[PDB]
Amino acid sequence: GLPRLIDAIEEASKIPAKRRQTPIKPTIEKLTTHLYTHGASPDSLLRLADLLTLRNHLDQASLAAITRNLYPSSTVSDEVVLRFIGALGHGQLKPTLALQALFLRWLVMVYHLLENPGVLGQVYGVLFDLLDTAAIRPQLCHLLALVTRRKHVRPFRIQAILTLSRQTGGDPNLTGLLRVFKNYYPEIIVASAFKHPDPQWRQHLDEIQQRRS
Repeated sequence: GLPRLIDAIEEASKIPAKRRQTPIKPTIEKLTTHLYTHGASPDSLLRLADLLTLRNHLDQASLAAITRNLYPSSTVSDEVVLRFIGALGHGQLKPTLALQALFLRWLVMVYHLLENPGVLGQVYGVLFDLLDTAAIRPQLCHLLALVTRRKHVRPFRIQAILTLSRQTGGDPNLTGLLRVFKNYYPEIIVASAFKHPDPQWRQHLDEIQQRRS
């Protein structure tokens, strides 16, 4: 069922709502209801990540609703992860900062379902260089705290985040990430604890994941 729903949304997303022959709203609600009930398979997650990150004519409310119901029924592939990472930052190809925040939050919430979580370590710089962008900083810090390994904690990165903390006047999410850096190099001098951003989402994701056994 799901592939036909995505088919319809993807074709409607190429057309301004003014010019569509039928409104897309009922198919959005069918998709989001199906996502909530069954989650999405790895192939469907790629298709969904495409309409979430490409520039198209879907409205922001529908895009947020899909993201909030983007429950993986199985695992999350490297291609999906890299689609969301490629959508981060400033650019004519890129989605709103508000959506980027939800993508980053989602990445934290499905971290244990990534097929190769180490792939985030290979794009560490993309994530780290965006810490200036205050609109996504809390979600960046949380994701970076999960991804940071010793090899990422290079002196230039230690200083940039010390400089950013000073210049912003202190920021508890930057302080949290600095404490992760501190775990590796305790000579760094340094209040956010990065708990799960949505325990309800976790419980419902777990219920969907329960069916795999």
